[PDB]
Amino acid sequence: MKEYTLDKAHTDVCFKIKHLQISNVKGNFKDYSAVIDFDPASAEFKKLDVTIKIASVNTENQTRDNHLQQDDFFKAKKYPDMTFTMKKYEKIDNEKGKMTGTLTIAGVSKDIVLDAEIGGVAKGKDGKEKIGFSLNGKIKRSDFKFATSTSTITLSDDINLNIEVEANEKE
Amino acid sequence: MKEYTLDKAHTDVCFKIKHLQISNVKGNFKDYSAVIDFDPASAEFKKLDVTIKIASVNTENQTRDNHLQQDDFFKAKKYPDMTFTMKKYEKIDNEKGKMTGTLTIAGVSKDIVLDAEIGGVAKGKDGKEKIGFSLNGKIKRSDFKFATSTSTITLSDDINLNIEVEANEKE
Amino acid sequence: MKEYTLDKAHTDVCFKIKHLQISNVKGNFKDYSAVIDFDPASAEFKKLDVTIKIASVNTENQTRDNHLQQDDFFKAKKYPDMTFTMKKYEKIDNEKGKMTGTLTIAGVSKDIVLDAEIGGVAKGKDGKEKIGFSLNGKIKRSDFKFATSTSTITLSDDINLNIEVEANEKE
Amino acid sequence: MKEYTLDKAHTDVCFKIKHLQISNVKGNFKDYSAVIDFDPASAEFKKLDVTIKIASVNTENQTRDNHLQQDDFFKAKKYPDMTFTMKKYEKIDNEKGKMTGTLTIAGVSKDIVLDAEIGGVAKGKDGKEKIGFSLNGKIKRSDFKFATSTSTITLSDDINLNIEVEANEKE
Ligand SMILES: O=C(O)c1cc(S)ccc1[N+](=O)[O-]
Ligand SMILES: O=C(O)c1cc(S)ccc1[N+](=O)[O-]
Ligand SMILES: O=C(O)c1cc(S)ccc1[N+](=O)[O-]
Ligand SMILES: O=C(O)c1cc(S)ccc1[N+](=O)[O-]
Repeated sequence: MKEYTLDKAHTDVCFKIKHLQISNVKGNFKDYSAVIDFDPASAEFKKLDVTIKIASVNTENQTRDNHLQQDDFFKAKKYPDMTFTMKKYEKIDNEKGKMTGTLTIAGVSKDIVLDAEIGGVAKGKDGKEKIGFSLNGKIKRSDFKFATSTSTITLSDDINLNIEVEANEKE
Repeated sequence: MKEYTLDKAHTDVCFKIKHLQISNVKGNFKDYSAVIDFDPASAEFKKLDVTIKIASVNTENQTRDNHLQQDDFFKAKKYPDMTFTMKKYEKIDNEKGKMTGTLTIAGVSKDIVLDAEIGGVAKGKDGKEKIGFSLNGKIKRSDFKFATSTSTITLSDDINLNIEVEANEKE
Repeated sequence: MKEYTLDKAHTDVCFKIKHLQISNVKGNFKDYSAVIDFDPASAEFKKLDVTIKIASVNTENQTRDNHLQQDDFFKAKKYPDMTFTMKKYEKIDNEKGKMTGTLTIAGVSKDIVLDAEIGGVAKGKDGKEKIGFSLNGKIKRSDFKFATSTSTITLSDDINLNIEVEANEKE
Repeated sequence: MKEYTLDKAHTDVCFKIKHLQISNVKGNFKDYSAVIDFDPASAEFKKLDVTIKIASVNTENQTRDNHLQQDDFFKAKKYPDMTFTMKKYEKIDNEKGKMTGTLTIAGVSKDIVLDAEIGGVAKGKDGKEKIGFSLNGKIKRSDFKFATSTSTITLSDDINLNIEVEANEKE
C-alpha cells in the first residue's frame, strides 16, 4: 500500500436526511363582492351575500395561485366564483353572533356556521355609518369534495376562514 | 336594517390551511480525521479509519446544529465523536468497490457497506501521490437506535452518506 | 454457462414501499364526575364542573392508555385529573348555547368554548327530571403545552371533544 | 335552576385526535417469467431477463391491487408488463455480485443495480442442477416518473425490491 492524509479543503463528510415540515398556507382574494344588511340598533345581520372570484386568489406565490385554478383544485374555468349566502344570524350579544349560511365551492354547497365578532359599530366623522366586524370558522375540504385528489395528509382537511370587514353605509 | 358597501382597502377574505412539505437536511462536519491506506497498483483500500467530532456538525443553521448535540440526538457531551473503521474492501474493478466497516454513533456500533467510487488516482505535478474518491451508502437511524424519540415519520429512518475525499501522500 | 427455469412455487418477485395513513384516535374516560345545574324553564346551564380521572382513559388499546399517562403526555402521577369549570353560558335558543369554561390539563389552564346542544329536557315517567345534552368543541394541544415532545405532524394539534350526557335530578 | 347527577351508563367523555402511522406495503406478483443463464463454475450470471405481468400484483388486498392498475399508478391497459434486462454482472465473490440492468415500468426505462446474493448452487438429488439466489435493491419512483400524482410524502419515493429465486436446469 501507500498512506494518504486528507486534504480537508476538498473533502466533505456529508449527509442527507429527509424530514417533513408542517406549515400554514395563508391567502386572501383580490376580487370579491358583498351585500351587507345590518341593523346597528339591534346589532343583527339581516342579509350577507358574498361572491368571490376564484381567479383573484393570492397566496403570495404566483406558481401556486395558478395551480389552484386547475381541475385538482378550484376548476376556475368551469366554476369561476365561490359564494356565501347568509341564511340565519343568531345573535349572542352585541359583540358576538352565530351566522349560518350556504357556502358553494366548485358548484358544491354546504351550510356552514361562522362566528361573527363585531369589531365595532360607529357613525363616522363625515356623519355616515361605518361598521367593523369579522367572520371566523373552520370548513372541511371533504365536505365540499374539494381537491379530492390531494390526500388529507399532504394538505389539511381543515380550512380556516377569517373574513375581516370594514364597511360603510350606501348611496 | 341599513345597507353597507365593503371598503375593499381594509377587508380580507382570508384563509389558512395546514400542509406538509418533505425536504432534505444536508450537513457536513467541519472537524474529523482519517487514516487512509490505499495501494494504487491494485486500487484497493487497506485501512480506512475515520473519526468525526460531532461538535463540528454543520447543517447551515446554527440553532439546529446545537439541538443535534442534545440527548434526543447525538449526546455530544457523553459521546463526542462518531467513528468509522474499515473491516474489508471488496474490489469491483479499478473504479468501484464494496467497503464494509464499523460505524459507531453515540456508542452504538453497526457494520455498514459503503460504495467506493474512485474519483481518480494520480501522481501530482510536485511528484507526490494524490487520490480522489467517494464513499456512498444509506444507514438506518433505527439500526443505531438514533434519535429514537423522533418518529420515523417526522425525520426519515434513512440517512444517506456521501464522503467526498481528495488525499495526498504522507511525510 | 447453463440455463435455469424458475420454480414459481419458491420464487417471490417482491417489493416494500413505505406509506403514511392518517387515522382518528377515539377515546373516552371510564371515571369522571360532574356537578350539573340547569334551569329547564329557561334552558340555561348555571354551573357545570367536570373532573376527569386521567387514569381511566380508554382508547380501546391498553398499551397506548398506559403510555398516555407518561411524562410525554398526561403525567398522571403528578397531575391525576383533568378538569372543566363553566364560567359562562351564553344561550342561543332552547336547543343551542355557547358554554365558556376553564379547562385544565396537566396543571395548565385555558378558557375554551363548547357548543351546547340540548338533546332534550324531560320529566321522566317516574315523575323526576331528566335531561339529555351534548358539549362539542376543538382544543389545541399547543394551547395547553400538551405532549409537547410529540410533533404536530405525527399527532394533530387539534383535539375534538364530544361530551354526551344523560342526567337525572338530585336527592 | 335544578341539579342533576350524571347517568354514567349513557354519558361519554369523549375525544378524537388525528394521527399518522407509517407502514410498509409488501406485495409480490403471481405471474412473471424469466430467462436465467448462470455458470456455476465461476458463479456469474450471464443473462437475466424478467417480465412481470402488472395484472398479477398482490399486495394482499384486492381493492388496492385493482387501484394499482389505474392511470395514477401502473396503467396496466397501456403498459401491461414491467421488465428487467441484465446488462452486466460484476462478481464480488462466489456469494455476492453487483448486477446492473434495465428496469422498465410503464414504458419508462432506467438502469438499476441489484445486489445478487447467491443462496446456494447445487446438483439436486435427481442429478440435475438447481440454484437458490436473491436480488436486492432500492429504486426511486421519481426515477421512473411513477405514480407522479401521489406525493413523495403519502407514499415513499423509495421502493425496495427483493427477488427470491429457486431455479432448476433446462430441458
Ligand atoms: O447530493 C449529494 O451529492 C449528497 C451530498 C451530501 S452532503 C450527502 C449525501 C449526498 N448524496 O446522498 O448523494
Ligand atoms: O391568523 C389569522 O388571523 C388568520 C388569517 C387569515 S388570512 C385566515 C384565517 C386566520 N385565522 O384562522 O385566524
Ligand atoms: O422483508 C423482506 O425480506 C422483503 C420482502 C419483499 S416482498 C420485498 C423486499 C424486502 N426487503 O427489502 O427486504
Ligand atoms: O364522532 C363522534 O361523534 C365523536 C366521538 C368522540 S368520543 C369524540 C368526538 C366526536 N366528534 O368530534 O364528533
